[PDB]
Parts: sequence; structure tokens; C-alpha cells
Amino acid sequence: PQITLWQRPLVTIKIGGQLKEALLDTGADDTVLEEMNLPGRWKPKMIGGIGGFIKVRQYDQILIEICGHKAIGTVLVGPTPVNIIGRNLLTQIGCTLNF
Amino acid sequence: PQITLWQRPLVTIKIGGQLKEALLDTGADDTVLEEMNLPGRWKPKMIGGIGGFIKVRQYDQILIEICGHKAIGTVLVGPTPVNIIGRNLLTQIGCTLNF
Ligand SMILES: CC(C)CN(C[C@@H](O)[C@H](Cc1cc(F)cc(F)c1)NC(=O)O[C@H]1[C@H]2CO[C@H]3OC[C@@H]1[C@H]3C2)S(=O)(=O)c1ccc2nc(NC(C)C)oc2c1
Repeated sequence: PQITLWQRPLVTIKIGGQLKEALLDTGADDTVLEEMNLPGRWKPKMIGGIGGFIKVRQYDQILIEICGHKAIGTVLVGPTPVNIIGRNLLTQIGCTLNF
Repeated sequence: PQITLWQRPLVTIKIGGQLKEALLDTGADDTVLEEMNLPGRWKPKMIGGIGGFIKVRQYDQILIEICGHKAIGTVLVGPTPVNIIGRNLLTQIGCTLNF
């Protein structure tokens, strides 16, 4: 699809057998999801944003369906206020900005 | 232009007579710039993001040139780690996501 930006660019994702909404976020390098149950091993990480830093769990080679498109990559899980799809996954679904 | 997302979507802006780089950020509702000298009245505001909240100065009807396109709107100035162009200005320059 083409998505205009009059409203937040929210999409449906499926990850770890669960359905969620997430924000298509060109300002995010990495993908950050709110606390959820994901299987397997993970590595501690801290990431920074507008108000300071959070500790996240890093999960690698995680399958995610983003608006009907499949991608595999790194997902960070932790206290983000909103689920964020970052450029690591936006590049895999062929997402571009146009003006 | 069309912009792919293999690198951060940085653009040149001109604001308050000054040249800066800023991130085209679909995950940002509002436009947040690092401390800079802007003329005129402003209103205190606090905004939230991944790591907590910052206090910003809100400036209204501010002219900004974003990659050659002119827009007028609200700009928040404060301790953001990076200059962010949010949807309030992305809608004015006709910016869309496509996949
Ligand atoms: C500051 C930006 C450069 C990076 N951020 C992405 C930005 O799009 C971020 C996404 C976001 C986070 C959040 F907690 C709540 C939201 F509603 C929206 N937006 C953001 O700070 O915007 C703030 C401000 C903008 O106006 C309004 O719209 C949303 C609120 C609010 C104030 S980030 O902090 O969430 C972020 C996300 C993914 C990242 N991956 C990394 N990876 C490496 C570099 C560590 O860093 C990340 C940093």
C-alpha cells in the first residue's frame, strides 16, 4: 500500500503466534516491542531515545508478519510505550518514503 | 524524491536562518529540534518517548524548509538527541510510506 501520514502509520503484525498493532517508524533503526512472551534465548541491551535509555531483551532471527509481508530479523522487547517497526524490518518489506 | 531506508532518512532543513540536518520520522507526531536560537514567544511543554519525558519550548507558525519544500507549523525545541521532522510537517510536504 501507499500510507499518508495524517494519522499514525499503524499496521497489524503477527509475531510469536500473537496479533499486535505497531507503528511504521522511519526514525527507528531497530524494532522495539512492548513486553510480550517470545520463545528462546535473548541478550541484554540498553537503547536510547528522547527521554533517556531502557533495557531491552534482544531476540535474533525472529519471524514477523507486517501487514501481510514476512520478515526475519532482530526484535527488542522491553518497556517502550508503543510497538515500533524500525528500518531493520522496513527495508525487508520494501518500505520507502516519497515526496 | 523517493527515499529507501537502508540508511537513516536524513535531510537538510533551513529554520530560523540556520542550516541543520534532521531525520524524517513517521513515528513522531510532532517536530522536535535540538537546542537552537529561535526568535519570539514560546510555551512550556513536556513530551514523552522511549526512556521518559523531556521539557521543550513550543514555537508555533515557524517557517521551515525541508529538502527544498516550505512548511509552517509547530516546532518543539529541547533536549532531543537528534532533530526529528514529525507528521505535523511531513503531511505538508506530501510525504508518504509505500510498500
Ligand atoms: C528519537 C528517535 C531518533 C528514535 N525514536 C524513534 C521515534 O520515531 C520515536 C517513536 C516513539 C517512541 C515512543 F516511546 C513513543 C511514541 F509514541 C513513538 N518517537 C518519539 O520519540 O516521538 C515522541 C515525540 C514526538 O512527537 C510526539 O510523537 C511521539 C512522541 C511525541 C513526542 S526511539 O527513541 O523510539 C527509537 C526507536 C528504535 C530504536 N532503535 C534504536 N537502535 C539503536 C540506535 C540503539 O534506537 C532507537 C530509538
